[PDB]
Amino acid sequence: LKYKNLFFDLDDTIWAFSRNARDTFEEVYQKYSFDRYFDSFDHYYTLYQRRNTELWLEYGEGKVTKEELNRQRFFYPLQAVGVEDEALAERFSEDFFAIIPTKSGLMPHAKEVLEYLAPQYNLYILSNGFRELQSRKMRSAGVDRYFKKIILSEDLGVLKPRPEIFHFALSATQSELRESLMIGDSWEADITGAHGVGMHQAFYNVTERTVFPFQPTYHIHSLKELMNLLE
Ligand SMILES: [Cl-]
Ligand SMILES: [Cl-]
Ligand SMILES: [Mg+2]
Repeated sequence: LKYKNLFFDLDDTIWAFSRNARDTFEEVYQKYSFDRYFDSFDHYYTLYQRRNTELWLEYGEGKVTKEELNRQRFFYPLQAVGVEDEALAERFSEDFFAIIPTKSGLMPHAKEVLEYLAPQYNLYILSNGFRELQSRKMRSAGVDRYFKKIILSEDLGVLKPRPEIFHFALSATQSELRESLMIGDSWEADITGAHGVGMHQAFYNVTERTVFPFQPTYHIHSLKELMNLLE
């Protein structure tokens, strides 16, 4: 086999982050009777997402700390509707973090695909997500067992797509570059990052992307395609 090491992103590649996070935010929204402050959950969540997206970029650029990232992203939607209650935002975030890692939703066919690949490849996670969440998410969903090691941006202090985290992931796992494949849903973090260091990439397209500044090594629309690609 050409590849010996498969590096998977976690969120929206293996774990159903968008689905699981929407469910969790809605549960916490309802718990705190947020219809008092917003027209609907979607009024809340669209505001939350707009700022959260901006914030994760600032974080990757070293413009906010993880702590400031978290403080701002749960407070932003409340202050956007005139609620200046920072303590309420903090209680909300505590409940979000208590619940999110308990969710078990995976991307389609993930368990089957991982069970198929595990005997034949070293399987790794390469993720920017929080150490106190990532392995818990994986256990809850029953997929932690497939992965030999989890490599986090927090291990190094550098987020995808910066090159350092990819070179670190290779060394940390005794992996040769030419024997490694990055599999992920983020064009900007996973595919651009891996391409940047000369590592092959399989772009898992769940955003209906049609425009490519460069072509990924492989372009798949289902994790099932991995079983065919890497048979
Ligand atoms: Cl990530
Ligand atoms: Cl597990
Ligand atoms: Mg992802």
